Amino acid sequence: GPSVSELLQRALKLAEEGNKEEAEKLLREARRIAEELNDEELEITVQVVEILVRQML
Amino acid sequence: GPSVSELLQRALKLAEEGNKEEAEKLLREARRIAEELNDEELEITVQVVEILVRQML
Amino acid sequence: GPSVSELLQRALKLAEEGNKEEAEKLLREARRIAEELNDEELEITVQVVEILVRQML
Ligand SMILES: N[C@]12C[C@H]3C[C@H](C[C@H](C3)C1)C2
Repeated sequence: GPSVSELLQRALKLAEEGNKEEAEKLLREARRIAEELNDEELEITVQVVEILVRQML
Repeated sequence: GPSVSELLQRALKLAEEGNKEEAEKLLREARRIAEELNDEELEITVQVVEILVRQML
Repeated sequence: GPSVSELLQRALKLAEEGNKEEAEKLLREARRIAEELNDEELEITVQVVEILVRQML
Protein backbone atom coordinates (compact mmCIF):
# COMPACT_ATOMS: atom_id res chain seq x y z
CA GLY A 1 0.00 0.00 0.00
CA PRO A 2 0.93 3.67 0.00
CA SER A 3 2.25 4.80 3.36
CA VAL A 4 0.59 7.65 5.25
CA SER A 5 3.54 9.84 4.27
CA GLU A 6 3.14 9.11 0.55
CA LEU A 7 -0.62 9.74 0.78
CA LEU A 8 0.00 13.04 2.57
CA GLN A 9 2.73 14.06 0.11
CA ARG A 10 0.35 13.49 -2.80
CA ALA A 11 -2.46 15.41 -1.06
CA LEU A 12 -0.18 18.42 -0.60
CA LYS A 13 0.80 18.26 -4.28
CA LEU A 14 -2.85 18.03 -5.31
CA ALA A 15 -3.77 20.93 -3.02
CA GLU A 16 -1.01 23.01 -4.64
CA GLU A 17 -2.77 22.23 -7.95
CA GLY A 18 -6.09 23.41 -6.56
CA ASN A 19 -7.44 19.86 -6.85
CA LYS A 20 -9.61 19.86 -3.73
CA GLU A 21 -11.60 16.63 -4.12
CA GLU A 22 -8.55 14.47 -4.87
CA ALA A 23 -6.53 16.10 -2.06
CA GLU A 24 -9.33 15.51 0.46
CA LYS A 25 -9.82 11.92 -0.70
CA LEU A 26 -6.16 11.20 0.11
CA LEU A 27 -6.50 12.87 3.53
CA ARG A 28 -9.48 10.68 4.47
CA GLU A 29 -7.51 7.61 3.48
CA ALA A 30 -4.45 8.74 5.46
CA ARG A 31 -6.67 9.46 8.46
CA ARG A 32 -8.31 6.04 8.13
CA ILE A 33 -4.91 4.31 8.25
CA ALA A 34 -3.66 6.41 11.21
CA GLU A 35 -6.84 5.88 13.25
CA GLU A 36 -7.06 2.14 12.46
CA LEU A 37 -3.51 1.78 13.73
CA ASN A 38 -4.24 3.94 16.78
CA ASP A 39 -0.90 5.57 16.04
CA GLU A 40 -0.40 8.93 17.79
CA GLU A 41 2.39 10.06 15.45
CA LEU A 42 0.49 9.23 12.27
CA GLU A 43 -2.58 10.95 13.76
CA ILE A 44 -0.79 14.24 14.44
CA THR A 45 0.93 14.04 11.05
CA VAL A 46 -2.40 13.69 9.27
CA GLN A 47 -4.01 16.41 11.43
CA VAL A 48 -1.26 18.90 10.56
CA VAL A 49 -1.44 18.17 6.84
CA GLU A 50 -5.26 18.42 6.90
CA ILE A 51 -4.93 22.00 8.16
CA LEU A 52 -2.18 22.86 5.65
CA VAL A 53 -4.25 21.54 2.74
CA ARG A 54 -7.29 23.60 3.72
CA GLN A 55 -5.21 26.80 3.81
CA MET A 56 -3.54 25.92 0.53
CA LEU A 57 -6.85 25.39 -1.28
CA GLY B 1 0.69 10.86 31.17
CA PRO B 2 -0.21 12.08 27.69
CA SER B 3 2.51 12.06 25.05
CA VAL B 4 3.62 15.11 23.09
CA SER B 5 1.50 14.01 20.12
CA GLU B 6 -1.64 13.63 22.25
CA LEU B 7 -1.14 17.08 23.81
CA LEU B 8 -0.68 18.66 20.39
CA GLN B 9 -3.78 16.91 19.01
CA ARG B 10 -5.83 18.31 21.88
CA ALA B 11 -4.27 21.76 21.47
CA LEU B 12 -5.30 21.91 17.81
CA LYS B 13 -8.91 20.91 18.53
CA LEU B 14 -9.33 23.47 21.33
CA ALA B 15 -7.87 26.21 19.15
CA GLU B 16 -10.29 25.29 16.35
CA GLU B 17 -13.19 25.60 18.79
CA GLY B 18 -11.96 28.95 20.09
CA ASN B 19 -10.46 28.17 23.49
CA LYS B 20 -7.02 29.69 23.02
CA GLU B 21 -6.19 29.62 26.73
CA GLU B 22 -6.19 25.86 27.29
CA ALA B 23 -4.70 25.34 23.82
CA GLU B 24 -1.66 27.36 24.87
CA LYS B 25 -1.37 25.48 28.14
CA LEU B 26 -1.18 22.20 26.25
CA LEU B 27 1.45 23.68 23.91
CA ARG B 28 3.50 24.71 26.97
CA GLU B 29 3.34 21.20 28.40
CA ALA B 30 4.12 19.55 25.06
CA ARG B 31 7.13 21.86 24.68
CA ARG B 32 8.25 21.15 28.25
CA ILE B 33 8.21 17.41 27.61
CA ALA B 34 9.91 17.71 24.22
CA GLU B 35 12.77 19.83 25.59
CA GLU B 36 13.20 17.60 28.64
CA LEU B 37 13.57 14.51 26.48
CA ASN B 38 15.92 16.48 24.21
CA ASP B 39 14.07 14.94 21.25
CA GLU B 40 14.44 16.97 18.05
CA GLU B 41 11.53 15.23 16.30
CA LEU B 42 9.20 16.16 19.16
CA GLU B 43 10.60 19.70 19.15
CA ILE B 44 9.82 20.36 15.47
CA THR B 45 6.45 18.71 15.95
CA VAL B 46 5.67 21.11 18.81
CA GLN B 47 7.07 24.07 16.85
CA VAL B 48 4.86 23.40 13.80
CA VAL B 49 1.72 22.93 15.89
CA GLU B 50 2.59 26.08 17.88
CA ILE B 51 2.59 27.96 14.56
CA LEU B 52 -0.70 26.42 13.40
CA VAL B 53 -2.41 27.14 16.75
CA ARG B 54 -1.19 30.73 16.91
CA GLN B 55 -2.36 31.15 13.31
CA MET B 56 -6.06 30.75 14.11
CA LEU B 57 -8.24 33.67 15.08
CA GLY C 1 26.50 18.36 10.51
CA PRO C 2 23.07 19.55 11.63
CA SER C 3 20.05 17.32 11.55
CA VAL C 4 17.10 17.95 9.27
CA SER C 5 14.98 18.83 12.27
CA GLU C 6 17.53 21.35 13.52
CA LEU C 7 17.66 23.12 10.16
CA LEU C 8 13.88 23.26 9.85
CA GLN C 9 13.37 24.68 13.36
CA ARG C 10 15.80 27.44 12.54
CA ALA C 11 14.25 28.00 9.09
CA LEU C 12 10.88 28.60 10.76
CA LYS C 13 12.46 31.10 13.15
CA LEU C 14 14.16 32.98 10.33
CA ALA C 15 10.93 33.02 8.31
CA GLU C 16 9.08 34.48 11.30
CA GLU C 17 11.51 37.44 11.10
CA GLY C 18 10.95 37.82 7.34
CA ASN C 19 14.47 36.56 6.50
CA LYS C 20 13.29 34.59 3.48
CA GLU C 21 16.82 34.44 2.07
CA GLU C 22 18.31 32.72 5.11
CA ALA C 23 15.15 30.65 5.70
CA GLU C 24 15.22 29.25 2.18
CA LYS C 25 18.96 28.53 2.46
CA LEU C 26 18.37 26.29 5.46
CA LEU C 27 15.35 24.71 3.75
CA ARG C 28 17.55 23.81 0.79
CA GLU C 29 20.04 22.11 3.07
CA ALA C 30 17.35 20.35 5.08
CA ARG C 31 15.89 19.00 1.82
CA ARG C 32 19.20 17.80 0.40
CA ILE C 33 20.04 15.86 3.60
CA ALA C 34 16.55 14.32 3.69
CA GLU C 35 16.91 13.22 0.08
CA GLU C 36 20.19 11.39 0.54
CA LEU C 37 18.58 9.55 3.47
CA ASN C 38 15.55 8.27 1.51
CA ASP C 39 13.45 8.88 4.63
CA GLU C 40 9.74 9.32 3.94
CA GLU C 41 9.13 10.82 7.38
CA LEU C 42 11.85 13.41 6.82
CA GLU C 43 10.47 14.13 3.34
CA ILE C 44 6.98 15.00 4.65
CA THR C 45 8.57 17.00 7.48
CA VAL C 46 10.60 19.03 4.95
CA GLN C 47 7.55 19.46 2.73
CA VAL C 48 5.38 20.72 5.63
CA VAL C 49 7.98 23.18 6.84
CA GLU C 50 8.61 24.40 3.27
CA ILE C 51 4.93 25.33 3.01
CA LEU C 52 4.78 27.04 6.41
CA VAL C 53 7.85 29.10 5.59
CA ARG C 54 6.51 30.10 2.20
CA GLN C 55 3.17 31.02 3.81
CA MET C 56 4.68 33.58 6.20
CA LEU C 57 6.55 35.68 3.67
N1 LIG D 1 6.64 14.35 12.23
C1 LIG D 1 5.96 15.56 11.77
C2 LIG D 1 5.95 15.69 10.24
C3 LIG D 1 5.28 17.00 9.83
C4 LIG D 1 6.05 18.20 10.43
C5 LIG D 1 5.98 18.06 11.96
C6 LIG D 1 4.53 18.00 12.42
C7 LIG D 1 3.77 16.83 11.81
C8 LIG D 1 3.82 16.97 10.29
C9 LIG D 1 4.50 15.54 12.24
C10 LIG D 1 6.69 16.78 12.35
